[PDB]
Amino acid sequence: LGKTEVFLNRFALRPLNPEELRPWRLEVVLDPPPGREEVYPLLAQVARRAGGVTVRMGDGLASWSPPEVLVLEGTLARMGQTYAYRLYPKGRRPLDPKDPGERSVLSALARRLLQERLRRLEGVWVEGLAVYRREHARGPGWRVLGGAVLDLWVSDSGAFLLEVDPAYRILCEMSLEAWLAQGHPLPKRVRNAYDRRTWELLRLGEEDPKELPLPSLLDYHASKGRLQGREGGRVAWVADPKDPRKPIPHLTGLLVPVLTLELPWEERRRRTREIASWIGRRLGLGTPEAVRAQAYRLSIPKLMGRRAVSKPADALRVGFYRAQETALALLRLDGAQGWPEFLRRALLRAFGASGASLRLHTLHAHPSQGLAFREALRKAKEEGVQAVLVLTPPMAWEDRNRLKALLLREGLPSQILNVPLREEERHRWENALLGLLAKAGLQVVALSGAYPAELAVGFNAGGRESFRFGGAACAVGGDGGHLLWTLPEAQAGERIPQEVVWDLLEETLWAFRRKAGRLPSRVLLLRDGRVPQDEFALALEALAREGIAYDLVSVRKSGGGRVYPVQGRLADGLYVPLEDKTFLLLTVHRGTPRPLKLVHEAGDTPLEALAHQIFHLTRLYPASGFAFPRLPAPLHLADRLVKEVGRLGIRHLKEVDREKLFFV
DNA sequence: TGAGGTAGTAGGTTGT
RNA sequence: ACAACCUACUACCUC
Ligand SMILES: [Mg+2]
Ligand SMILES: [Mg+2]
Repeated sequence: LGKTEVFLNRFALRPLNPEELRPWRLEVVLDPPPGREEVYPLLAQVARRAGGVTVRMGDGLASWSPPEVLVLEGTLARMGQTYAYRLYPKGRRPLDPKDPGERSVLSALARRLLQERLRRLEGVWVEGLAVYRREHARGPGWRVLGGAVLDLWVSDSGAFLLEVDPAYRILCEMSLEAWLAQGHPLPKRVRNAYDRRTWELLRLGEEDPKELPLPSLLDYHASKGRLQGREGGRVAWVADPKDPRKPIPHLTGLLVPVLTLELPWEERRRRTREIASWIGRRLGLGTPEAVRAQAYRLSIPKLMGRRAVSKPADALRVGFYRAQETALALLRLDGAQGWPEFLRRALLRAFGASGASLRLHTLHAHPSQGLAFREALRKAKEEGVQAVLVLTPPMAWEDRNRLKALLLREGLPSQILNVPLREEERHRWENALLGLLAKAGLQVVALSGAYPAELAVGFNAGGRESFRFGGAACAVGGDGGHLLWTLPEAQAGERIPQEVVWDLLEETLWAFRRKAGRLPSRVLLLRDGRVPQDEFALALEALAREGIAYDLVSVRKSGGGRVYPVQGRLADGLYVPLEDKTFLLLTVHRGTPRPLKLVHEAGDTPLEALAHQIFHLTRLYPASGFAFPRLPAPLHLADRLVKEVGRLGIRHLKEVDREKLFFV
């Protein structure tokens, strides 16, 4: 559809000068010849110690300052060791904004120059490359500030670029004893005053600090120098952030509270244009010209119930895109008896429209019966039950998870619906109903349209603490197809192992080969952030050998900055090319919208096309009912799948149908 | 546990 | 330590 012009929260500034396009170069020289694994955290530390504006350039420094006015000789204490540096001038070296390699450096210096010129300005705050200008609260002990977070790089032409985005700080000005005595509840986070390590403040200790055995609190922390200039308070039984179970005593005097809980797009645009003007001139960088880019309102998707719909909730009266014969059991954990009538009517209305038939069972049993309860589950499944609705008061995480896993071990997904529930809460129970139905394995909605790819799979990592899970969900059938998940696999990090990516992918290829009678002509591959170097290498090879076409795309929930209209309102579905191989996509519009940032990593489909499918896949998600997810359904699904599997383990899923969206 | 979202604390992996 | 992404909490708003 239409073109448009939009404002990016970037601003063009002055060209770099003849001296800036040619930094001085320096050769570092450390005493304890550097460790092989420490040279980066440390070389970056020397660039800072050098003074002036100077960054790391390979294994030396690039400086925008003549060596004569740098601290070329110093010492350095990192992780306990004391290294002694010495900087040697190695003349100067021109850099080419054209060459993105040398441009990497010019933007490194740019960030320094930015933060170093923010440092010398009175009446503000500089927590990193961010500035806090107009204070926001007088407060009573605690001060919350206004301001903005900034960034500053170079460009192809060789000009500075200044990204700007409004922000806030929540700072404390007292002690864990002083602030808590000032009349406020106990904090969740609490950082040491003599260090930067943090703890999960659990409780207070009804024990004497002096006579308390330390596997003595009074004697141990005082014999470190902490007792000076301060007065340790009472025992504060804290617990590690890594090991959440084991407590460790500590003094409420040596602790500071890490306070936390305690803008509109019209306004945000404003505040951004202001902060940019000021900074532009107090910086000697010129008048801030608001960069503009061409946008494109993408063609709205055709959501299909049985008849077309605007929201998945509508399928509840129009009928489902593909309903089958389905049995749903009810489990109540409160005292009550049967299905609330309005819930019965509602399901029946929706199932009538769709055609096929509905059986409504009841589970007369309670988890408290132990194995008996499972046996009741086994019979429900036996009578064709597919999912269960659980009416109950709010469960606690631990009991919630136990229940969910319990039912899944008998292949019953389940939807929880909290029980103080009045019929006029239509939004709640309709969403619960949608959840119930997707968990049962129905396709509640689909898309009408032709797309480049007939198979779209999303890959996420991680729902766990120590290790994580790599998983994939997919929409199969280009048609605007039907949805399914695959068994996740545990992994050490964020990187999904190459063999796993392929294997998960092949499960979706096979799902396709079972629905249509062929291989897909082309798959769209979504990844949930950075694509770790070469992660899809093996997978993409295989797709070739098999004759399947593909497109890979990093989809990033952050980094896309902001997008404002030159005039009018922001529409749903703005596609905004940028540096080739990357574009923003503004898929939804609380306050100010955060656009996805997408990087076409591999494959030869045009950006607009990828941007078309992705935006549309945004509306495929069946469990949201009255609002769409910012993310394509395949990645939203995978995100959920990876979280549920981390909440409650992989062991339970062996007998659950990949077509039943149990994690929604 | 109805589901979306922005936005403020914290901390983790990949990468040079 | 820095970038790039990711994640957890909580608060707030919405149909
Ligand atoms: Mg992720
Ligand atoms: Mg759900």
